[PDB]
Amino acid sequence: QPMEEEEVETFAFQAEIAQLMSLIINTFYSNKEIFLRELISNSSDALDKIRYESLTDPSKLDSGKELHINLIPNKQDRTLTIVDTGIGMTKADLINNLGTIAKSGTKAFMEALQAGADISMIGQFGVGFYSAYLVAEKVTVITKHNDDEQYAWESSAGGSFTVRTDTGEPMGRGTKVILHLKEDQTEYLEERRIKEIVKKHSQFIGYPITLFVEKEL
Ligand SMILES: O=C(c1c(O)cc(O)cc1O)n1cccc1
Repeated sequence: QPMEEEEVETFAFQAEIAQLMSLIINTFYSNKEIFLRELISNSSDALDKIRYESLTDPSKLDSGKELHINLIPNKQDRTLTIVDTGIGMTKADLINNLGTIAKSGTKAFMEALQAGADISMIGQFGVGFYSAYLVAEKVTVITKHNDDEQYAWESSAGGSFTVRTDTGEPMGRGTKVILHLKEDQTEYLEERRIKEIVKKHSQFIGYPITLFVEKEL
C-alpha cells in the first residue's frame, strides 16, 4: 500500500563526540568558514583511498573513473552540498566512523581548545567532519561504497543520529554531505563566498573542484 517503506535506526553518539558537537554547534567562533576546507579535505582523503585501490585493481572504478569534488549551493532549500566520488562508506563505516566510536582525537581536540588552540586545527585531530555544525543545524550524509547499497546518515546533534537505506537518487560511488544551514549562515550559499574560501584554503587539493549553482525552476 505505501509508496515505500524502510527501516530507520537511531544511534546514540559516543559521549565525547556528543560533547564535541555541542561545543561546536553552540559556541561562537569568528572563522566558521573553515568547515568547507575540512569537508573538502575529507573528500580528498576518500578520493585518495579509492585511487589507491584502483592502482592494483582497476575494476574498483567500474562504479566511476572520474575522481572529483562538487560543491552545490541551493538557496531555495538553504543547503550547501559537498559531493565526492571517493571510496564511500559501508553501513558499518557510517555507524563506526560517524558517531559510535570516539577516536582519541575527539577528547584531545577539546583539550587543545581548552589549552588555547584554535578551532581551525580540528582536522589535525581527525574530527574535522563535525566542523559542519559551525554552519549547519542539520547534516545529512548520503554514501555509496563499492558492492554495498546507498545509505543516508543524519543528525541535528542533540545526542543521536539516524541511518537508513537511501534510494532517492543512486550515486555511482562516493559521499554527499548535505549541510542544512543555520539561518544566519546563508553567506555560504553565495558564489563569491564559496569561490573565495576555496581559493584561500583548498588550493593544494589535487582533484577538480566544481561549483554547481542549483535553482529549482
Ligand atoms: O566517505 C568518506 C567521507 C567523505 O567522502 C567526505 C566526508 O566529509 C567524510 C567522509 O567520511 N570517507 C571514506 C573514507 C574516508 C573518508
